[PDB]
Parts: sequence; C-alpha cells; structure tokens
Amino acid sequence: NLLQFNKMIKEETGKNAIPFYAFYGCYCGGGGNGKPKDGTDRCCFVHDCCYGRLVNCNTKSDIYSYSLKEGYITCGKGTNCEEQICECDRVAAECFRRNLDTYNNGYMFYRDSKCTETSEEC
Repeated sequence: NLLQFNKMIKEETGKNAIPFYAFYGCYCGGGGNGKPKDGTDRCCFVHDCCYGRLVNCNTKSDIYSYSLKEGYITCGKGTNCEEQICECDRVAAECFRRNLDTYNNGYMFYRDSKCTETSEEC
C-alpha cells in the first residue's frame, strides 16, 4: 500500500512523502519518464521499475506486513505480490535515505515537460 511506503519514506528520511517525494525529478509520484534527474529521482525510477515487474499486483492498494527495528525495514510473510511490493518499497525508502545529502528542493514539483530526455530503460 502507498500509505505504508509513505510511512517508510518518513521513517527513513524523517521527511514526508507529500510533498518531498509526491513529485520530484521525473519519476517520483505518478509513473513518469525520461531520464532520472538525480540520486533521489533515480530511486523513484527504480521503484517505478520495481512495481512494473509485478504486473498482477495492486501495487498501490495491497497492504503488506512489515516492521521497523533499529531503522531496518523487515517484510513479513504474505503473498508474492504483498511480499514483492514490500521489497520494492523498502529498497526505495532506504534509497531516499542514502541520497538525503543531495536532495534538491528545486526538483520538488519539477515539471514533467522539462523531462525532455530519452526515457531510461529498467
């Protein structure tokens, strides 16, 4: 579920999905395309790529079991889809945390028209 991933994003970055990630560079938020704007944007790109591999799962709705001991995100048991989605989510949540040092405010709400590049392959 997007609310869980959004939870992780906050638990890892101390920031909030919306706005900080709702729309960033060209991949955060609603799909997107072109070429990643930067580290953080690269994270959303990969995440978008992750969900894609799971064509048969309501990546945004399906709720999954996960924990959070000492900042380490655990994915409980569930269904291929629930487990998979969890696994896409935490790698991102962590990816964002690993890029905090170069987050660019200017890329927040970065227009997708400016994303005039050859879409990166997954």
